[PDB]
Amino acid sequence: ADTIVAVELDTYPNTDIGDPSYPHIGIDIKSVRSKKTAKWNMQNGKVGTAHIIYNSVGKRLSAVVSYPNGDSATVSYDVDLDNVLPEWVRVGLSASTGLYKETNTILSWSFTSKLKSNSTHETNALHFMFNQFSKDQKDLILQGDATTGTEGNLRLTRVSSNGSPQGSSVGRALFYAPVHIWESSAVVASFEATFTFLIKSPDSHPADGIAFFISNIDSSIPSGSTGRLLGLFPDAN
Amino acid sequence: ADTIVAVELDTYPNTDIGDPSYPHIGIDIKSVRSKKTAKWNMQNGKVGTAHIIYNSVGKRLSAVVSYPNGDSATVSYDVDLDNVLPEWVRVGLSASTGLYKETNTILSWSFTSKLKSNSTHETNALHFMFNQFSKDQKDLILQGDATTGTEGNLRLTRVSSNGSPQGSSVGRALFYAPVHIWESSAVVASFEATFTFLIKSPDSHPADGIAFFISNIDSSIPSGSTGRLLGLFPDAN
Amino acid sequence: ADTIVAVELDTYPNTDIGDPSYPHIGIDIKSVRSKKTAKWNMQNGKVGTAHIIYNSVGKRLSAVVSYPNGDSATVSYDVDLDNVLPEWVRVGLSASTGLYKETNTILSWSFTSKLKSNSTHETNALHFMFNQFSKDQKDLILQGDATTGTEGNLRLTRVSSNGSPQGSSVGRALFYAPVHIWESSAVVASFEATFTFLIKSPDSHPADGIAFFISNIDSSIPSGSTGRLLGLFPDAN
Amino acid sequence: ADTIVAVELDTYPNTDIGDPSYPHIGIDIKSVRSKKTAKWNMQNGKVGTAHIIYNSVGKRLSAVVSYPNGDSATVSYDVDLDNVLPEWVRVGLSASTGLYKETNTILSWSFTSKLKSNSTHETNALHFMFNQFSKDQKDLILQGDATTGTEGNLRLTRVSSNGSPQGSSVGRALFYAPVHIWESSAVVASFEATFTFLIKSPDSHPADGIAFFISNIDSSIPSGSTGRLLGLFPDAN
Ligand SMILES: [Ca+2]
Ligand SMILES: [Ca+2]
Ligand SMILES: [Ca+2]
Ligand SMILES: [Ca+2]
Ligand SMILES: [Cl-]
Ligand SMILES: [Cl-]
Ligand SMILES: [Cl-]
Ligand SMILES: [Cl-]
Ligand SMILES: [Cl-]
Ligand SMILES: [Cl-]
Ligand SMILES: [Cl-]
Ligand SMILES: [Cl-]
Ligand SMILES: [Mn+2]
Ligand SMILES: [Mn+2]
Ligand SMILES: [Mn+2]
Ligand SMILES: [Mn+2]
Repeated sequence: ADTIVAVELDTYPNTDIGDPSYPHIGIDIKSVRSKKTAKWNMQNGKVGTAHIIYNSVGKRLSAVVSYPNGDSATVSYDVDLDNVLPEWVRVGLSASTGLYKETNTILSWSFTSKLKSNSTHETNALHFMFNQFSKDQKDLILQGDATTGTEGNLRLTRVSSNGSPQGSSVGRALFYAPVHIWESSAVVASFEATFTFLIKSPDSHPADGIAFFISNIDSSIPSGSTGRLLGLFPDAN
Repeated sequence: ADTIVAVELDTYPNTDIGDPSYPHIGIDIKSVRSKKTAKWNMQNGKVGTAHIIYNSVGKRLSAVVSYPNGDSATVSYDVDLDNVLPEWVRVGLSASTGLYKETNTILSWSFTSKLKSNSTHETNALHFMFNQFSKDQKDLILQGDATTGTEGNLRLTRVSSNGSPQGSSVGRALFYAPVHIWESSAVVASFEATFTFLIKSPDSHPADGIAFFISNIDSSIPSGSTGRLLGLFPDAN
Repeated sequence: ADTIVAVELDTYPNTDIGDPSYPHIGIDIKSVRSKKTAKWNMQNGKVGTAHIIYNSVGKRLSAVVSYPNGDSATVSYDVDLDNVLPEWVRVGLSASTGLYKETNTILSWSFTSKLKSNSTHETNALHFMFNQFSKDQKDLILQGDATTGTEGNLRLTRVSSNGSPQGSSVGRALFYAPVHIWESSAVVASFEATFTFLIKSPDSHPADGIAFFISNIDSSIPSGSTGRLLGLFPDAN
Repeated sequence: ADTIVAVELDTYPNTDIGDPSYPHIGIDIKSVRSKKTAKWNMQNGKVGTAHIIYNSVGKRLSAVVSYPNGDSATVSYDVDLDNVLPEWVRVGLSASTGLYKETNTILSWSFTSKLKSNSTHETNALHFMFNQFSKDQKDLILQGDATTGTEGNLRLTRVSSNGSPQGSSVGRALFYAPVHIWESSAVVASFEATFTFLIKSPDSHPADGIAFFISNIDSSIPSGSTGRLLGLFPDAN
């Protein structure tokens, strides 16, 4: 039903729905079966940064994930998003835990979108930055198990009062205002997103991952989308 | 009911509710009776620019209105907005026509708000810019007679198919996302707004003006607020 | 001697040094013989906009040139600039006239460069914007025939007191501060440049073009670089 | 000789040249004898943040200094800088140690200046941000004892190989490009600066302080300006 473009930080290989056989970062165009992936060493308990970049000129969606020691994974995919997404969208973050589990903690999130016309100067633009999340975060739409705490963090999936990640959890956070991410007459339609995160588990394996996504304005968690579907897709096709 | 902080571009003197006896720009703190005003030469049919600036350090709300020939009016008012506004707000533009009339055309509007904590780097932030308005402007909430056209403009009050401003009109446009404009622990809470406008009339006098405003999230046009109340206040007190 | 990376707006085909046989936009990596070109309809006497975009993740230098009626040309080239440029650079604009001539007028120019480390937040950054040039432009280094006028424009090549472009002219403008455009540990090193321009001629054909370029800090106009070498290269190899 | 506007973080009271009898933050208009001060609790060994704000509309130079525990000092001064400074300037940071000493370590520094004309959109602008300083910092001019290290910091005054601050030291760092901080036709000329710092001493008292300053482009350390003159002024008048 929904239309999804996503960058996934996938901690758990589900090798029978196309995942490679290692943790990986991927670009998802209307399917959980990534159009392109790269091997990712998730560092348990450390704070990672993800950077996502697209412009309508180069037409290349790119995504790098790094940790402070310097190890990083990158994935790029050539795609014209004018042909995938509706003109108006909501942008958001998603995360899942299923049979295996992890914290899906967001410490900060920023986004910029710009439409530059022909036309001579300038420009429609939207920019937000969160370095601290609050308990009543009025410019965020929280779906499912997602919560904003008193500790300044966004917590996408269930965590218990002792700091333990729960299994079978799904949560999303979407920015409140719709975003105008393309316009047929824009000479440049570009966007960038950045988020920092803390994934930790005392579990045999961490699962399932975190994703930045762009969707139709009325997007909601699809029925049965915990575990490997990352709160983004109603099936694995 | 609503809480209003506003900068008004007041084209029409209503001298029995406190207006000075000339067109004027003013700072409105919870009353249409400006806390401070300056004389303003509105230039019929020309494109003006208004710039509005506040920070929580200097605690001074300032506002300059200029035209291309260089003539400008400025007004400043010392005020601590932490003590006036709720923490979460919506920001918007308002305009009125009553017995006399004018176009209240907005050609562009931009806003930035930032919260900088102690704490060491950075920062919550919100920035939007509109240089072109569209027919279905999904990130704006249009109240009353306000319309976005096919001509890339925001039209706050009624205009007829021949380009004639109608009397007794009220319209507002508010940005879709709530804004976090103060937080007790922010070392700096600042905001800036800019808009461009075209006020024109073949009328004996233009009325009633345009305002940039900040309000509670659930703000709506008060009953009977056309003419001199500028779509902001339910009375003249 | 110098190291050059450039986007050229080439108005004049020199078909024996590799130009295609039409006006074209191109990406120049250490040679006037573009690595990649696209056909460009230069609109005599109209104000064009050029947008140039690169990031170290997608590793794709892209460049679109448009006019208000909407016609635009785009060119993209995959290149890792970490392997071409020195770490510290100056950025600038260049233009030429030779046997044929044109105005090479710049009406505005903006640039942003960012280095984002691993590392967790943020960032080294440089941003400038010129919408008005002044007679004594202290943050620009003017080379050759380039002048800043009283009319708010940057004029790269010779124009006479009657507004006529002179032949055999070369001029460049470089931003005063060196720019740190890559750093081996930056997870993201990106840059964007935008300029607007007015190319006009009553000449049998316009020549020779305008270029945005990045060079070593001590870059200067190479000996004999008028006409087809665009003030960038000491030869045509 | 030089023209100085400064915000000083003054750790050491020199009560016979006008200092109050406590550590203080102050606004300096062409004199070390501050036009306005506020009491400042310098927290030995902690990372402080200073924020400096001015606009040509409100005409109020403001400055807050904070630490992570939340304690902050603020000082504001009404002044029209169009009447104090030359149009073109350099911006910088200064620090001193004399008979008593301290580290004057800068961990980050950012600056934005904007000129908005009448005129309708936009704008000349300059923005830099340093979160990491490098050993060969080509966009900074280092004066006196100031050094940039391998540890990513700017070190304004002498420190010895064991990490001990030396007495009688003076150092400054100025951004490489001149800045156009006012223009008589700008409807808005505004600026903001932010820096973070680490002042530490095992000394009977810390001295002498750190300052952000704006000066003529050709500004240099005045003869005999260590200790209480903070590297800014040739005398105490
Ligand atoms: Ca998976
Ligand atoms: Ca009135
Ligand atoms: Ca050529
Ligand atoms: Ca002192
Ligand atoms: Cl599975
Ligand atoms: Cl399925
Ligand atoms: Cl009345
Ligand atoms: Cl009333
Ligand atoms: Cl030739
Ligand atoms: Cl040659
Ligand atoms: Cl003394
Ligand atoms: Cl003295
Ligand atoms: Mn996957
Ligand atoms: Mn009034
Ligand atoms: Mn060519
Ligand atoms: Mn002092």
